[PDB]
Amino acid sequence: PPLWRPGRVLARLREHQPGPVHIIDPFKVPVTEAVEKAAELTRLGFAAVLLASTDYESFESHMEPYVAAVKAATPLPVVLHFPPRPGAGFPVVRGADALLLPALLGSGDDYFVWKSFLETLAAFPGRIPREEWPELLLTVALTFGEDPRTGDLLGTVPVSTASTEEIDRYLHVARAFGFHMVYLYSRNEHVPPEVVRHFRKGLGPDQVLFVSGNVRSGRQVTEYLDSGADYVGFAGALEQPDWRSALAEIAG
Amino acid sequence: APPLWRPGRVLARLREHQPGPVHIIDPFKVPVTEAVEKAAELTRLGFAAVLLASTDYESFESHMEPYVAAVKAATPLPVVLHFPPRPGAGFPVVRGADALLLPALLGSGDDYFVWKSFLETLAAFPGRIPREEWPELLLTVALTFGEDPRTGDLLGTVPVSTASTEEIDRYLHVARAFGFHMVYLYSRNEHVPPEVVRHFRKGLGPDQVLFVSGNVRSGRQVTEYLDSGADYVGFAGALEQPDWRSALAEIAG
Ligand SMILES: CC(C)=CCC/C(C)=C/CC/C(C)=C\CO[C@H](COP(=O)(O)O)C(=O)O
Ligand SMILES: CC(C)=CCC/C(C)=C/CC/C(C)=C\CO[C@H](COP(=O)(O)O)C(=O)O
Ligand SMILES: [Mg+2]
Ligand SMILES: [Mg+2]
Repeated sequence: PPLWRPGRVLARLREHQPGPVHIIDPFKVPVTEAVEKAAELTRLGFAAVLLASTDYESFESHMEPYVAAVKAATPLPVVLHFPPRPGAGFPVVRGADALLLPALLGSGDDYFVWKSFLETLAAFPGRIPREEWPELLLTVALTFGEDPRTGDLLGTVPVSTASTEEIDRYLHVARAFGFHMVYLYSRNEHVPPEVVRHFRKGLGPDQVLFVSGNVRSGRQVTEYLDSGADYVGFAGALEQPDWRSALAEIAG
Repeated sequence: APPLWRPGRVLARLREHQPGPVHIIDPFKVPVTEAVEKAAELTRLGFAAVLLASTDYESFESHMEPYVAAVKAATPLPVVLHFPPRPGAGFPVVRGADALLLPALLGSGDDYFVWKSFLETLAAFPGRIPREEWPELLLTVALTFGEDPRTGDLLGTVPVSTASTEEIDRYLHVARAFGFHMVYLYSRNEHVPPEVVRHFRKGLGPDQVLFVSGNVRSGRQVTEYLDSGADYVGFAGALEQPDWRSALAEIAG
């Protein structure tokens, strides 16, 4: 089992062509809706299906069968992305293909910078057989713009874009530490395309670059891909009744 | 649950104890009877801990379990293990040790030695040892100074450049932001510069413990490093000779 070493999911993400990736928030989207959506993501040619949320409760009982339902609807890898909690580490269920592990390098709390990784691995393998564990995508996770919700929960401070001083320290770490991916997110604003370009230029060729937050149009997805993003994530745009139209436009 | 990666009794002792020299016993070179004699003297000198460390090791578990037990029966000081990790295994460990010092080699060109060894070690935990009996882990930034192809070939390290403070300032930002417990400045063939020790002491938080070692063979050197801000000054080789009692008295007196 690869665990923290590169595996099948990371290989797929590295080799697939860049594009949009829909993120289903499993604690807001009913499982029947997730299944309907998952069937469409496959036809569009997305690289993976992310299940992600800032908030979660009764994770294992909700997510094991949620992941199973989604996996019965799409052959794409199902990747989980959730924040860790002291005393538990990151949440995990059998059946997920991978867990995206965010090292929040901009956080003022060392547990969220990386000690959560130590707690998670200490607890491994736990209740899930070693051979059945998801792979781990080690990721540098950075936040942009005013965001007191993530700041209060995880201790993050928005990355300064007044100069490249802070981001260059994060690129040195991403490279020296051999992170698999970088995830640039903005809860309330937009990650600047020029920051995406700076990261693409500074990262190694096998490091995968995700950008998400308030992406709601195909124009935005194109602009981020043109700026160097490997994957452009979007959740909220499809959390409405007319999601099929929205999905077509964003993926068009 | 064992503290493991969280601060525990050993880190508290290192943070609160008076700064001073710390003798490092290489257990794969020093006979256990001699280690036991040495441990008794270290206790009399009031050192903060006894470190057992080596770059080289084989048959770790069968050798170290009884070695650690012998040393523990001879001193009440915490016994801390410090050895490099090996891919496929992570860091070596035996029951009975009070703590393992875990070096994150931030200057290595190999990400396994920069930090993934930590992930492998914790993934393997608890393994063959009962959770409640596991040693505490001291998360440490480990940096190397001076020409050192042995560590370079083994662990991927590149000597820290001191022609500017750019490289060490980057390590200090990591040490602080990642909440490392300790920083270990080592020179296999030269001497860590006292001015680098001062830069690290001024740049670290008050609870971060600063160790310096490598080629310390005199009390004058220990004093200079302590004056520069080191919390502990390690020395192994100076006592690897017959007249070690005189050498110890000069380094500690
Ligand atoms: C802070 C961080 C990067 C990681 C820590 C773990 C953490 C909080 C994981 C949850 C996923 C996340 C970063 C944001 C939630 O929604 C956005 C889609 O935004 P939109 O609805 O605007 O499309 C997404 O899933 O990307
Ligand atoms: C490179 C590094 C810092 C950590 C990786 C793990 C690693 C190689 C651990 C072994 C311990 C070590 C750093 C050096 C060996 O001897 C000196 C004392 O030298 P002296 O005989 O000159 O007194 C010591 O133990 O400190
Ligand atoms: Mg949510
Ligand atoms: Mg474990």
